[PDB]
This record gives sequence, C-alpha cells and structure tokens, in this order.
Amino acid sequence: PFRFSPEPTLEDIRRLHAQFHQPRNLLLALVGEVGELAELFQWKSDTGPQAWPPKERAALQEELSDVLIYLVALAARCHVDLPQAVISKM
Amino acid sequence: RPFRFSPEPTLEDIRRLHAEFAAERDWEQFHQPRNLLLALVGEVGELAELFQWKSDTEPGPQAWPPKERAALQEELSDVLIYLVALAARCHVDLPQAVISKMDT
Amino acid sequence: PFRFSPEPTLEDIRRLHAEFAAERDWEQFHQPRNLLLALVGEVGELAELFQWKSDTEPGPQAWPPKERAALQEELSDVLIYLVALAARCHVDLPQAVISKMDTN
Amino acid sequence: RPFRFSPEPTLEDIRRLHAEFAAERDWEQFHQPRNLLLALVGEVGELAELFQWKSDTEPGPQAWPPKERAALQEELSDVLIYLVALAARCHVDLPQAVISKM
Ligand SMILES: *n1c(N)c(C)c[n+]([C@H]2C[C@H](O)[C@@H](COP(=O)(O)OP(=O)(O)OP(=O)(O)O)O2)c1=O
Ligand SMILES: Cc1c[n+]([C@H]2C[C@H](O)[C@@H](COP(=O)(O)OP(=O)(O)OP(=O)(O)O)O2)c(=O)[nH]c1N
Repeated sequence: PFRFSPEPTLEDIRRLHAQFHQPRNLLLALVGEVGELAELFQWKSDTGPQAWPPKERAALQEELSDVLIYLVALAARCHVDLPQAVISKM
Repeated sequence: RPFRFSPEPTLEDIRRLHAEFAAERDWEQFHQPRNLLLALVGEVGELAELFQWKSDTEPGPQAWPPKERAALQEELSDVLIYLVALAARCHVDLPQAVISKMDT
Repeated sequence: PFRFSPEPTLEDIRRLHAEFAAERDWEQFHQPRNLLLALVGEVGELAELFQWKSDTEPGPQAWPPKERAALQEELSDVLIYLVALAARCHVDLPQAVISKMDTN
Repeated sequence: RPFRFSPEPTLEDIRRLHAEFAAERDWEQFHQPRNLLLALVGEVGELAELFQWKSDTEPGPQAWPPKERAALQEELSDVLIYLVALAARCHVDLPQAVISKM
C-alpha cells in the first residue's frame, strides 16, 4: 500500500544535515525550496503526481525533502520539539 | 545543552495521525495536490509572519516570549502536517526521499 | 479582455506608501529582509484563499462579494510589500519590468 | 538613501505588454488564477534564495556585485509580472485596490 519508512526519524534528519544555519537565514531557505516545490506544480491542472514521468517524480521527491531538511533545521534551531509539537496540536 | 527532538512520532507516525483526524472530518477529497500545496504555502506564510519583524541580531527564537514560541511551535507543526500530507498524496515516502538525497 | 486604471502608478504607490508608513514611524522596518518576509507573509494569505478553489472553476468574479473583497486586500497588500521591497533595493521596479521583456 | 520609480509604464501598461508577450507564445491558457499564484509563489522563492545567505546590516543589496544586483531585478520584475496577471485574471482593479486600502 502506501507508507513512509520507519526512519530516518525527525530526530535523525536533524542530526544528519546539521553561521549560515542561524534563524532567519534558515527561514529564507525554507521559503526557497517551497518556491522550487511550488514550481513543480504551477503549469499543471486539476487531475496526480503519482503518475508523473520519472525525471519529474524524481524532482518531486528531491525538492520535497529539501523543504523538510530546512524546516527540520529551522525548528531544531528555534529549540522546538518538532515531533511532539505535532501531536499536541492533535 | 544538547537540544534533540523526541524519538517518535515518526514521519510515518505523523502521517497516520493527520491521516485519521480528517478521515473523521471528511477532508481527503479537497485534499488534492495543489490544494494541499497551496495550504502548506499559507502556513509557511504564517511561519514567516513572526520573523518578518524580528531581526536576527535580536533575542533569537529560543529567547522568545512563551506566547510567541507557543505560536512558533503551532506553526512549525502545521508546515509539517501539510508537508507530510502533500508528500503521502504524491506517493513520495518523504522519509526515504531524504536518504536518496544523502547519496550525494 | 480586461483593464487596470491609469492610476495610481507604481511611484505614486511607492510614494504614498512612504508617507503612510513613516507616519506610524513604519519606515524603520524597511530593511530588505524584514520586508522580504513580509511579502512572503502576505504572499501566504493570498494562497489561503486559492487553496480551496480549482482553476477549472470561474474566477473570483463569481465569488461572494465578501470573499471577493478580501481578495482585493491581499492582492493589494502583496503589491505594497513588493513595492516597499524594490524601493529599499533601489530597484526601478517599473523599468526592471519592461527592460526584462526586451528578451524573454 | 531614499529612492524613486519612473512615471511609467503604469500598472495598466505593464498589464498589456505582458499580454502581448503572453498572447504571442500562446500562454493565456497558462494564466489561470492558481497557476499565476503558484507561478508567483515560486518566483518569491527564487527571490528568497537571493537573500537567504545575505545579512542584517552587512553590505546590503544596492552595494551587491553587479550580476547579483541584476539577478535581483529579474526576480522582482517577475513577481510583479505575475501579481499583475493574477490580479488581472481575477478581474481585480490592482492599482485602485491599493488606494481603497488607504
Ligand atoms: N503566463 C504563462 N501562462 C506562461 C506559461 C508564461 N508566462 C510568461 C510571463 C513570465 O514573466 C515568464 C516566465 O519567464 P521564465 O520562465 O524565464 O522565468 P523563470 O522560470 O523563473 O526563469 P527560469 O528560466 O525558469 O530560471 O513567462 C505567463 O505570463
Ligand atoms: C505590521 C506592519 C504593517 N504595515 C502596513 C503596510 C501594509 O500595507 C498593511 C497591512 O498590514 P497587515 O498587519 O499585514 O494587515 P493584516 O493582514 O490584516 O494583518 P494580519 O491579519 O494580522 O495578518 O500594514 C507596515 O507597513 N509595516 C508593518 N510592520
């Protein structure tokens, strides 16, 4: 069916990519990848990404992770328990 | 002191959670790619609407008034709740797509 | 096959938005970045409105006046920060435009 | 210090030109609200990448190297061009909706 791999956990990805990496420089880099990610959708239409050519799907996973990696970074530097902070909202 | 994230939820855990709260709030339908995308973009917006006034030569995020750091967490979450939501919808295994990256 | 008004103009807008701001001493906050994050914060409200639509659907002309009135706001707050950004960047936003089309 | 903008083209003018441009390479089909939003949401990113690595009270844009200062224009140019086409595609009076907000 569909499923995410049991790891790397949010804690791994935090440990793994970790001056640049200060607060608002990281927030501008998050918005950037959201900018690349948003680009792989602009000239589409309502119909999904599960059926895109390979070089596209491949970029769809690439840019998507990038965003995570920075959101990861940004929060791990704002000292927010990204993982827990999620369930609390639930 | 070392600041580390807790163990779980796993991204897979973060999925199976949002995955259900809506399936009870009957959402998944409007949950179409761009719909999910465009949302992530409003939260990202809501995320920057805290740093747009703060200068990086300021008390930094850690040292943010409770209610600010509170909002900050409630925001960093949603940006994650939708990133993982968009991924799953694309059939992307966000967790593994990260490894393929490390393969630099 | 539509039309904007002849005014205001971008300097006319770039002008008042000066007067306006630093009339709330809102000019001390026009440092490139703070400004860039502000655009992103408003570039995000604008999305929050289209996260529920689809382009196969009738543009905001059919939207209920209330939804169609809040769309004029964001579209306007987005141009305002964009202008406040360009200016602090000493960019002739108006020329930078046309002098970018004598190309692609 | 305090900068100005040439008296034209006006917001409407830009509107037409882009049209001619986009009416040339059959790009109107490409201009559906959400397209120009994401289209714009993304140029704001390219525009975000520029400053991501820069700094608070460091050199500063206007003192940036040429090729960067030039890329900067590009990026600001684009953001408008899309703001202008979405605004237009939504049948929204962009210049006037800016005063009405004062
Ligand atoms: N509208 C539509 N629908 C389309 C397809 C295209 N345009 C024009 C207007 C806009 O200014 C230009 C995009 O130019 P670009 O593709 O070179 O900018 P960018 O992609 O960011 O440069 P790069 O080569 O991708 O790095 O297309 C419409 O108005
Ligand atoms: C907070 C603020 C506001 N400004 C002025 C300029 C914008 O054209 C107008 C819109 O402000 P905004 O706070 O974004 O209006 P709202 O969107 O309704 O605010 P929120 O609902 O809280 O997002 O405010 C401004 O110049 N600088 C500044 N630091």
